Amino acid sequence: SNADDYTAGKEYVELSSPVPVSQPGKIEVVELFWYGCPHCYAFEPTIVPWSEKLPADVHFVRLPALFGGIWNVHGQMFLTLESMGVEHDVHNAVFEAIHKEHKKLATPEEMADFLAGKGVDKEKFLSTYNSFAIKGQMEKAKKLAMAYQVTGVPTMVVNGKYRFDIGSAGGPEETLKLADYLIEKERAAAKK
Repeated sequence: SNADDYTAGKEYVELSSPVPVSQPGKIEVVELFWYGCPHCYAFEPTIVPWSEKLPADVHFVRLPALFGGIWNVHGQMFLTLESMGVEHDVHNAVFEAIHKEHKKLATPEEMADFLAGKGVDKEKFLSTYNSFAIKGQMEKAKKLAMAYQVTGVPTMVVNGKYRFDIGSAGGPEETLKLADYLIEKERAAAKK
């Protein structure tokens, strides 16, 4: 796709105060999501393989949407699992537990007992979940979402500058095409 396909402010929004990227020198791509959001679950098998194919000049990051209440609890679980280094199938187990099994996963005790049956070490989970370090990460993730001015999920942000989502892009594949377009826009601008 190209500029002809989009209207700035519609399919994507440009931030007036670009947010510094996590990895200088690479084009950042962030997905913000909540485990409990049905469209986040539906988007997972679309965004994940795409992210695996990203080139060396792109740096892909995921953040929990810490939008309050159970979103924060689930987000803390996400940060915990990421820190532990789990494989992606564990994330699918969490999604499935919430969306298909209707499990609440509302406390670390419940999470650890559930995840223990999904190949996640309970003691490492509880230690990580309850760590001072994870509190720091949570505060940073809250501040980032505020800086990105995110209102919903799943949301994409390219290079700390352009925010878009599935609705704004017009569908799951459209979201990836828009991401590719904005990534290329940033890539080209840096080559001038």
